[PDB]
Order: sequence, then structure tokens, then C-alpha cells
Amino acid sequence: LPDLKIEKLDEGVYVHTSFEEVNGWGVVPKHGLVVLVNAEAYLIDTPFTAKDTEKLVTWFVERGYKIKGSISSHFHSDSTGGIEWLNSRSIPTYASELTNELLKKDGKVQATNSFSGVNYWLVKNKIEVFYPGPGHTPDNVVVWLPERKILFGGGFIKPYGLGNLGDANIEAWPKSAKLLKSKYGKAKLVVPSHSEVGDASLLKLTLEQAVKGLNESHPQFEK
Ligand SMILES: [Zn+2]
Repeated sequence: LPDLKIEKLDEGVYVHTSFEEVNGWGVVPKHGLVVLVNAEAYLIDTPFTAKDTEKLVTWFVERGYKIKGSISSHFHSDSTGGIEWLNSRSIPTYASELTNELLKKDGKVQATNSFSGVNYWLVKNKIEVFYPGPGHTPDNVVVWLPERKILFGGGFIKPYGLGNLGDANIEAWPKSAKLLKSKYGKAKLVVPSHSEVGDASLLKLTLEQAVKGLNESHPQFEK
């Protein structure tokens, strides 16, 4: 597996990329963010492993930016894998009430802090968590950075295929995607879990991919 990567996306916004091997297919990249706010650091999604989470946190902490919290966008391990490590270090972790209930049901360690409702400000004026409704999973949320107009979309953003439908709600996804598109059409950058970073157009494709999945009711390179 490739080493953890950290790449600048905007002033005070970094994409962290961690990797997981899929059996006989290959390595798949997972994107999250580190957002620097008021000279402190916040994780948007954790890496899959405690090792990568520790590497990521210590990297910023050593250099003078205290880790103040992490928010996980949904219950899947690619978003929550580092919660155990963070809790073990007394670093505040956050996830929605729905996400914590799914973690609990799945026998996974929960975030220390939860929230509910459509909007939740993790940092006032600077980090907003938004629940568009069920889609990729029943609990999926997105994270908005109003100062940079950057949206972390995570697994909800599926411009080129809905992917693993094991936990998806194909019935609700179109309505959720419509709501998200209407809410953050102003986004300059949209960050998906695996696919390439794009512009607000990703919100359109997702929507059309949702409405097209309903009807018909790792990446796939075969063509
Ligand atoms: Zn997922």
C-alpha cells in the first residue's frame, strides 16, 4: 500500500489520501481533508487505519497546529477508521446521531460527540456539516467550508457510478441529491471519496446518476 499523502488544495485546506487494497483488483485511494482554522487543525474524515491517523495527526501537531477535532462523513471504515485512535488520545471526534447508531449496531467504536438536524456548525463561520438525506448510506453528510467555498462530498458524490449499493437508499438518493445541488451550487471545489476533485458540476452528475439508478432499479475501468 502506498504511503499516506497530504496535498495542498487551498489556503489552509489539504487533501489527505490514504489507500486500501482490494483483493486482486488493486489499490483504491480515499480522500479526506485537513482544514486549518484559527491556527488549529480539523480532520474531515479519518484514514482507514490507526497507523495512518496517527501519522496524519502527528504530522500537523508536531509542526505547531493542534488537532482540535475530527468529523466523519458516514459510518464506513474509510471515514471512521481513525476514531478509536483519536478517542484514545482524547481528541474530540464528531459524527451524526445516525452515524453513531450505525457504528454502534456494527460493533464499532463511536464518536465522542454527536449532532442531528439539517445543519451543524463544527466551527462557527467556518466548518458546517449538512445532511442532504439518505443516499450512498442512510447517514451520509457533507462538509462545507464557506471561506473557501469548498465542499467535501465524500461517498455521496458519485459522478461515474453509484458503486456499492449494499447500504444505499436508491429511492431517496435523487431527492437528497437535488437538495444538495440546490444548497451548494455555489461551491468552487467538490471533493469525492475516490474520484477526482471537481467543480460544482459534480453535484449535477451525482443527481443524474441517482435518477438513472432509481429507474433502472472500487472503480470499474472495463469499457
Ligand atoms: Zn461509504
